[PDB]
Amino acid sequence: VRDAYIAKPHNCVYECARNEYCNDLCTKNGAKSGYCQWVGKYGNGCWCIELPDNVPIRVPGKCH
Repeated sequence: VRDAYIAKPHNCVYECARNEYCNDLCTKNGAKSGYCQWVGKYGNGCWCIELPDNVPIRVPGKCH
């Protein structure tokens, strides 16, 4: 498992303003929990704790 921003195609974060939305989306994908986290290089995205290894995460690069 890993703590990271969960990703949607192609290498994009799930935009957010509310922590509960991210907790819902993260735990629905098998993570322990999650919250909304600002990142300059990406803005606000959902950050998941204990996300399963097989779930795609944001890595450096361009969202497209």
